[PDB]
Amino acid sequence: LNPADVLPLTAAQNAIWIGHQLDPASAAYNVAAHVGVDAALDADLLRRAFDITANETDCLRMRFVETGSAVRQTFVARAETAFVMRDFRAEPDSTGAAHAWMAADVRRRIDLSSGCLVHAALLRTGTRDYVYLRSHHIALDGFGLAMVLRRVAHVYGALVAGREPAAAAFGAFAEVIDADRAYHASAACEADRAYWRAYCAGLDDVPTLCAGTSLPSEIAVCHTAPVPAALVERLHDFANECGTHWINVVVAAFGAFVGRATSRRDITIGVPMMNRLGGVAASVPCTTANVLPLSLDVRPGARAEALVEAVDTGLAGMRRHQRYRAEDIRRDCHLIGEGRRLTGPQINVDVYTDPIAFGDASGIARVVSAGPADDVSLMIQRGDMADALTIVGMANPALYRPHELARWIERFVAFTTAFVADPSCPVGRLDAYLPGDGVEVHLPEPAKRSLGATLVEVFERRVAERPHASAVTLDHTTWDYAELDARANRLARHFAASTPARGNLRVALLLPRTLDAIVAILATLKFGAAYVPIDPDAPAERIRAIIDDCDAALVVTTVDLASRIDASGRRLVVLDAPDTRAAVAAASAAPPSRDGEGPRADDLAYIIFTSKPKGVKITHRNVVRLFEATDAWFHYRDDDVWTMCHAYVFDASVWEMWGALLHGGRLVVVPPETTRAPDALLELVVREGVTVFGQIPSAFYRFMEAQADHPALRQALRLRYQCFGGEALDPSRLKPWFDWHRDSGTRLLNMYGITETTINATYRFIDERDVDTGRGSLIGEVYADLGIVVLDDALRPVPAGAYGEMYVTGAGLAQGYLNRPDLDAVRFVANPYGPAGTRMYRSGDVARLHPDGVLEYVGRADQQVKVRGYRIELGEVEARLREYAPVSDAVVSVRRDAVGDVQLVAHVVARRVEALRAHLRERVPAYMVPAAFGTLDALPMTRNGKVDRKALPDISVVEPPRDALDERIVELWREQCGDVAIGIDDNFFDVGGDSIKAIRVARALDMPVMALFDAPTVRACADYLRDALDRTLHHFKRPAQARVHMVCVPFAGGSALSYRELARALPDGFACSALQLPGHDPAAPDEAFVDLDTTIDRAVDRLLAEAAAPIVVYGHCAGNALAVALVRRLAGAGANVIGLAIGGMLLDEDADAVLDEVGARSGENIVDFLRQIGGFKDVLDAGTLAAIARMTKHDAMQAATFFAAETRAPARLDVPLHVVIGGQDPLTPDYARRYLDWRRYSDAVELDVIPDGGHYFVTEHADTLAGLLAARWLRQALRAFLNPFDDEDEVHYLLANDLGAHSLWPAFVPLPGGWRVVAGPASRDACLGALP
Ligand SMILES: *P(=O)(O)OCC(C)(C)[C@@H](O)C(=O)NCCC(=O)NCCS
Ligand SMILES: N[C@H](C(=O)O)[C@H](O)Cc1ccc([N+](=O)[O-])cc1
Ligand SMILES: [Cl-]
Repeated sequence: LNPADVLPLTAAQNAIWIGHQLDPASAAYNVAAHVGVDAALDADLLRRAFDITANETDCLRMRFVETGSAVRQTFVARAETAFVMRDFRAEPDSTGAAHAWMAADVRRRIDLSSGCLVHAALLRTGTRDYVYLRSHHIALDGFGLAMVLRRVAHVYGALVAGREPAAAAFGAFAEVIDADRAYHASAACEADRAYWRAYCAGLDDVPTLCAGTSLPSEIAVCHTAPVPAALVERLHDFANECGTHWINVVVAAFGAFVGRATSRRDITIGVPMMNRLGGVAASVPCTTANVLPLSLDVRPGARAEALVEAVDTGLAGMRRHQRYRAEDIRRDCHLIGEGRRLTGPQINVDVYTDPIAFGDASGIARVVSAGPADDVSLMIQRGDMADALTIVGMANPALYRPHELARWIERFVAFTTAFVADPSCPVGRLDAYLPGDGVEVHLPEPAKRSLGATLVEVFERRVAERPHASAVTLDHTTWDYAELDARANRLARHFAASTPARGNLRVALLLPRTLDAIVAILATLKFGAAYVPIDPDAPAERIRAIIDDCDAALVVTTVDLASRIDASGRRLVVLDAPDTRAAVAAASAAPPSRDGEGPRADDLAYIIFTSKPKGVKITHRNVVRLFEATDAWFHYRDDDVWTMCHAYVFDASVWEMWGALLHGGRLVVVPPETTRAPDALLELVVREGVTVFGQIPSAFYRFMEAQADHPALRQALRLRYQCFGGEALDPSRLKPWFDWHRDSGTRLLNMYGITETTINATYRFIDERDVDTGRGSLIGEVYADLGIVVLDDALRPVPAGAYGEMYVTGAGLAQGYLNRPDLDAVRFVANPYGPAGTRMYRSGDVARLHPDGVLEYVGRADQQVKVRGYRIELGEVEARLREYAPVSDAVVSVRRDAVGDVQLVAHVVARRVEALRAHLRERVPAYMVPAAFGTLDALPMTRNGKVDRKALPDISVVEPPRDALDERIVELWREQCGDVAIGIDDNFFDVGGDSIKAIRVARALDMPVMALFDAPTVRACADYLRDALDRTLHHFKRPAQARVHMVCVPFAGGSALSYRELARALPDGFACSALQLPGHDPAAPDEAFVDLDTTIDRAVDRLLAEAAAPIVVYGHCAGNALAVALVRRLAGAGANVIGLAIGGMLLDEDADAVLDEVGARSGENIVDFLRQIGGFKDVLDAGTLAAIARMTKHDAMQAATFFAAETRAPARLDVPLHVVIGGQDPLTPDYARRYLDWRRYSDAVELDVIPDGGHYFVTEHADTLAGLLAARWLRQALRAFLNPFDDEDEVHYLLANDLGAHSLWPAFVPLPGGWRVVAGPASRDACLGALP
């Protein structure tokens, strides 16, 4: 008893239907294709064919209607055909007009209840006639269109010759529906289901070539690249070597290309599967297509032939299970929701290879739009000639500009060409990016300055010169250099009495911070030895272990601290012991150098330990090198006075020590008691007249808090420099500092370093400009004799603006780790960029390389965490919390929730909890918002002065509603989801929310449904309603980091939407709005035009409140009238208008005459002329063209009277004017001299030109325009860093240079110049097992 006349939708239909309702203004789900042929086709018989065939089908006889409260489809008495002929043979570019038409036609939405699914055409050009068909994706997919087109072709061919056409092979779509119902009740569905549930079990944050959230709801922007024959020939060769189709090689390359561009191992490619073979759908035009994940593991170590084989099998498994809807995979895996997705970029394995023959001439079937564009999609396509291939890029026009798309295709073709060169080559040797995309790196150059060889040579140099200059100060006591030198020389003779050992030795120091410790360092260095600091408060196990690890010849301590040392047999020197005190005083004060004994430059100086603990071996050369290479920018003065605020176990102390004593300055030992009390520190620094001052950023924040409460002192300062240490800066917190010392002359010096590169590797001067721009933590540029490269997980350089790990090549590299060669081998590694046997150092710190050459420090990758769905650096979040005014500093930790995965927790310190959340949700995404906070006096200081995250107090369901609005919504979600306790902040799709249930809600709330997908929390739902609620002014983007707000006035006949293509070609430095004149929406034409002064008046009111920045008004064609009238009426309103931009207009000599000319023409005449210069080319129906003609004359009459009224001596409005004319515009002739006629409105006018642009350049050339407008008036996501040197599963070489260093190296990377293989391919543990 099943009927024939009203049928349910298939599972494929039901999904297109939903997508069609999500943006009711969108044509995105239409489909279209054409067939070019060289022949003259009969127009009347061709529509007979379309109309015959359309009735031979079923899906094209359908109209759709809602019921069941689902959606049903009903047949129609007759198949409507919409057929048009258009002859472009009279335009100069006929072929480009035809493609222009087709691109416009496919952008007209279809009313599924209309019942009109067939819009066809015959488009005649000089070479080819194009047979064109569009429809809606619900009734046809790509392969269906081609079926219908082959049938039209057959019917046509018969009709010309008066033959009877052969019977249709088309089956009935009603038994496709039974089959679909059958399958979803079968076992195969529950098999296929669990195949994908497993296959996709891991998928999280699928990669894309651009970071994007919102679901694609718009037609693609295309680019078409021919493939060179040489490459086509090589794919078939490369394919036969691997035993597969050539099309699989291309999938493999494209998959490898995504991985190599994102530097990510987990790649998921969407593949449309035809899903027709094997069943009844083969013969029936319909939509069965399914876009499914292809997961590849793109290892930098993987050979090309291997990935091609992964594709071969992955697709094989896809084709087995392909009947299971990908939309249901996505619902099952909870990948529908906030920015979540199943498939990434797409490519097709189904190419239309069969020429379709209309009469005596064949053509190729080419597809204009198959669906909404998600990230990037490639479509393989053939040519009219045999063995010819072409790529068609298709992208989401919201995320990708047309030149950005062309670039990826250009990059890709070159990558493919390299990919098929050697099947045995690993992809990790291949670069996705082209040379133009890279940034020049600083190559190490020698430093032309010289001080000396060792530290003692250069220090002794300074005692000769100025022996009575002051050296060190502790509390009230001060010593000149000569006394300091003598005291050290005396203690260094005592060392030589107290051990027989000689050579480069190691002397452990357990000491308080006092002058004994300064003397003991110098003594150690004078004696030919290296100092090994230990903190007197260290745990006794660590003292024990350091001493044994360095095999101390001597241990130098005090009477009180000697009790912290075992009786192990080590020799001690106790400085404050009265007998030892005297034994040294009686010693000769002559230098050991006077006897010919001292360190060499390559001998060690100190060994500092990091966190088991690892010791770092530094040389005299390393340290003096630092200062030799920094004199250029830093300019060391002998009258500087430095500050030692940092423990001697931390290499800051080496910097702030030898900064004075190499150069002639006086060092101030700051007791640790006063360093942790920021007020007295400020007392002490001014009192003692300090110049150079080091601090760790978290400490400096506590320091300004003291500068606040004591203005007496802060204006008494005299600092040549203010320096920043081994954390990252958050310049946002520096606002109050420039409010004080902007004119003091004190610079701000930021220095990135790490203990393995000799204290510091980079410098930036922080000025008043870059505090509030917020470009991130900026570490500046590399020291002269160092170098830094930023590399991907394959050890290749990353392009401009991309994450990577920093590798420090240079001469500040430590000799290595103490007794850990295995660390020397995986940390200090062979250097491909540089001289033969040199080596590079893994920082493990993440960085971006910006195109100008500055480095942005992003964070240490060890500590990068992952919350639900997202990887986040804790340092970007700790910054977001310092923006909130009372927040001074903060720290974020992590903990494991209940019986759950992960959550964030923050500890903030005040200056002078729920208000923080509010400010935060307006700032950051919901995923960054810590779970719960805590109030703390200060932050746990670490032994070396950093934030101790291991001591933080541990501070251990979902949040309820707020106002009556919220609960009003919550019960509505239960209506759909049921009685499941939901939280205000919960996600709708995780709590049982269905894809359809979300339309029912956003209906009930009268809100766009895309809003809810992109943000499925009832908080965002409420906040959308109350915080938002006849719109005179249309906003495109109002970003937060916006300097300039561009308000745009449309041309004649245009709406505000004509600036959209500009608004998203404009950098995010700009905010862009357009004012919508009434009656100018061709969709709602039935309101009434208004005059100038009214529009201008109602546009200041909304615009004084809604302006996001200083305004720059843009005008085009007749909009320039309303533009100048705007800047003028703003200027008087007490508004921030800084300028005006004038497109496509020159002032007219006789304004009285244009006004008499315009009033004498019909709008229908004005528009027909604008259409011949290339306007309104996308308007294909007479009804809306009529509407536009009416607007056109209004806008023209209004502009003409305006410029007629105010004459040749206007009211001078006095701003700068940016005049932009297109060089092909017939309405701006003789522009070279005539632009100057705009001087009438102000003194400063400058011209820009777009030579190949015409009058409508604001649309066609928009990219070029934003380039101009930004010149004058003015990202991917965070990935996982998998370092190949740490990759257990790969194979490794162990290398050697001639001078005895060893390095681990991955097999897949080519060998560096000066390095030799000591151990054949093996595992990581094996290779490290082979070092002697
Ligand atoms: P809901 O879970 O159904 O999500 C809405 C959706 C728009 C994401 C979903 O309906 C969908 O993916 N529709 C697209 C259908 C489609 O594009 N078919 C073409 C396959 S070749
Ligand atoms: N190597 C250390 C680390 O590994 O974190 C720091 O980066 C070094 C440092 C340099 C300069 C200053 N300072 O204050 O001038 C403090 C700290
Ligand atoms: Cl290791």
